[PDB]
Amino acid sequence: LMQFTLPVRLCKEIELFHFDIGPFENMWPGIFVYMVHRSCGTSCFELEKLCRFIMSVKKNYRRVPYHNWKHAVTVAHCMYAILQNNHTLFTDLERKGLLIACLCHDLDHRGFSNSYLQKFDHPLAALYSTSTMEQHHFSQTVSILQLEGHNIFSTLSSSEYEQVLEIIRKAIIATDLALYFGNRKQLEEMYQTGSLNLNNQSHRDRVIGLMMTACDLCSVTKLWPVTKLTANDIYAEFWAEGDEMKKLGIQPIPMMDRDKKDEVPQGQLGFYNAVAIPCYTTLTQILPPTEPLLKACRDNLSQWEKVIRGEE
Ligand SMILES: Cn1cc(C(=O)Nc2cccc(-c3cn4ccccc4n3)c2)c(Nc2cncnc2)n1
Ligand SMILES: [Cl-]
Ligand SMILES: [Cl-]
Ligand SMILES: [Cl-]
Ligand SMILES: [Mg+2]
Ligand SMILES: [Zn+2]
Repeated sequence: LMQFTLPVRLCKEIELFHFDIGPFENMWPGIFVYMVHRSCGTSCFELEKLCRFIMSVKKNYRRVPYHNWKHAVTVAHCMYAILQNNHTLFTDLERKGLLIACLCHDLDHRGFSNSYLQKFDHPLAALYSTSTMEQHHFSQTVSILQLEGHNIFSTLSSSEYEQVLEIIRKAIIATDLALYFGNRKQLEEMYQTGSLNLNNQSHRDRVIGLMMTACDLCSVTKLWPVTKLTANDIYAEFWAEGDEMKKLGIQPIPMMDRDKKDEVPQGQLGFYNAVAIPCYTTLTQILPPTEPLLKACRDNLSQWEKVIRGEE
């Protein structure tokens, strides 16, 4: 067999949750295949179909500051670290489906929120009334799978193919942050009443949802230097959308106004307290080995406070 291998430093550090995939774009496909081979197995996919699929997915990500091919692979690596540390809890189909779900989860992102597409009156908002971009991302995933020689699931039966596509669809739709607030609340009550049951499919669906949120936001779980630089990338997108909202004659929300630039540290504080810490807290309750994500999130929250007090 031709096994995929990484340089020594990458081979060791890829197992850490806070791993950064680096600036060499041409290594990212090899990094993804390595993760698939180790978390799924070397017989999950035909290597030639998987490589053709990877390159079609890369080509349908756009050159935007944050919602780009690097984000896709970074999110898949977070999912890799969760699966390797909880390797008894997931099925064959779930392992196959979830790494692909993560690679495809922001396909053809234009750097604009669902709100902007609705205010602009974009055709996609007419086609998909809720979770607009997320239904588009999944539609792009299915288009790519249906290209000649791109069916990486061609050995599965009809019923198995239908199950894995249904895992991918739910996982991608769950990356809509508007849905996360209700999903984490339900998982929080379910956990505290002792009713959460990982054999209940509708409960698995909620846990995979939260895992997809945790993977999608994993830029706040990196070492401070990575997290700080990545914050510049998301704001570059937010501020461009704010400019576009002003052009429609609409006042943008504060996180999208480039004039409120000096309030970024306080904005981050609110984001960590309202969104990220609760996300990684509930996830650590359900999947205790995902502790290092919560720990690294708390450390970054402390760094932003040190910024606000004018020490950083
Ligand atoms: C997907 N995603 C969303 C956020 C995020 O920060 N959202 C957010 C949420 C709530 C409030 C504010 C907020 C209010 N404000 C008021 C004035 C100025 C600024 C400001 N920001 C921002 C994010 N960040 C991030 C950070 N570091 C690395 N990767 C990603 N990634
Ligand atoms: Cl390169
Ligand atoms: Cl482009
Ligand atoms: Cl085929
Ligand atoms: Mg998205
Ligand atoms: Zn994303």
